[PDB]
Amino acid sequence: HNCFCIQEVVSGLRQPVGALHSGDGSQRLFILEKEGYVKILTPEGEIFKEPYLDIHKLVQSGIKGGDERGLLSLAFHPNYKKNGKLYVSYTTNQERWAIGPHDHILRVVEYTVSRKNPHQVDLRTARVFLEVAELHRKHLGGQLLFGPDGFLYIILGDGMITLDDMEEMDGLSDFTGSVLRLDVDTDMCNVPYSIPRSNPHFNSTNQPPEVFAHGLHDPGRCAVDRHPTDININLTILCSDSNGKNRSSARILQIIKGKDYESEPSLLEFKPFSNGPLVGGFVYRGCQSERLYGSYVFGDRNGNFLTLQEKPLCLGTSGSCRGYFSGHILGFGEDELGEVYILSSSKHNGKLYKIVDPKRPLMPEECRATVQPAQTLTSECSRLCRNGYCTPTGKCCCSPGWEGDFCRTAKCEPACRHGGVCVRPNKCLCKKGYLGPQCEHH
Repeated sequence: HNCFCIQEVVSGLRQPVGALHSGDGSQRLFILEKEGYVKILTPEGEIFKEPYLDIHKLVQSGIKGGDERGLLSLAFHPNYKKNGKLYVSYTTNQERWAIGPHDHILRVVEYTVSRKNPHQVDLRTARVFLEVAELHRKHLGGQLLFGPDGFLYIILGDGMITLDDMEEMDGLSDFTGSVLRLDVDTDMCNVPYSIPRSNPHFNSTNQPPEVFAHGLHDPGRCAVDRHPTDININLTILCSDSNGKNRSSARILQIIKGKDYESEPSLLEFKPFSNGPLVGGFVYRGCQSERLYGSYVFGDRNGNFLTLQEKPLCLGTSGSCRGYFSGHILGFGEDELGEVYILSSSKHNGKLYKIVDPKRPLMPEECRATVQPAQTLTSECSRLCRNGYCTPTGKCCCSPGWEGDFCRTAKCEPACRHGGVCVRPNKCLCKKGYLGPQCEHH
């Protein structure tokens, strides 16, 4: 019969959680390691010695078992090629919040690539967007993505947070179990992000404006469809929810183009799975396989695959085109060419497997993309905007006590006198003979 093939691309990874591309012409594959590493895979086939991101000490990763505490997701800005903007979701043990009893906080942070190195990011550019208190080490979610509408979606799990401990607290979270929707493209320096005008709860200040839809418990890696087959819909995220009590179910969320949402869409739930919890899914929109195109592909820990109503995917080890892998499946991946990957470790050594349709060429003629080697940023907010941050749109925002177009001039709120010069915020250089923080005493 007609099966597919898993092909070993590279090995020796430290608990691979997922893989994605940057959407910038270069065909780099960014592999995320649970411990708080991001590693680059060149289209030639190397893993660059130096990691793209090493937020090592910041994250307390999961030791062994049913843990879920490492690095969670990564998303590149749709305009990354011009603004070098990352977004990362991870778990940190390092805060002094006066919340009381809690396990950790789930942080969502943006970053920027170093202007003097396209293959590594500078840790100074870190900007927290969100921090979410957590009580347990399961049902966390964390998956990040950008819709074809340009907004950032954060998919957050249950956290196993009961209604007890919800009220029994000077609150926390209330973003948990929801899909958030954020407009990152802001010109306003008052906030890290803007609320989409079409989000429900845009005004009504009694429900959170960031919450686009709720009802999620333990979501897997959710399948994200950017070309939904239903003309009416323009983005579809479909999640496998573990539900906890093995009552596994699929929840589907449909985003409609140019519609001002009255209230939240319903997380439409159905049960097409016969048994067992899945790691997650992906929608294949690649070039290498004609017949797979469009199929929502879901998989479990052991390596059993489905297609949406569930139709199994055999991986016939026929001839030399294998179908067996080592250990269990941990996450999934995507090419800049649309080709899909599976990641699995044994429990050092982590593997990366590409999916291949044996009925079609390995590297087919119409699938070729002429590679564009990655480049340093050239934007005006780059190499000019000093002292303060630099929005995804290019608007240079100033850290307190700086003003001007590029935060070049320094502010002095008590005002420097006697021919004094304001050099840094409230710092003040006086001409000989004058003393005091504003040169006020002679």
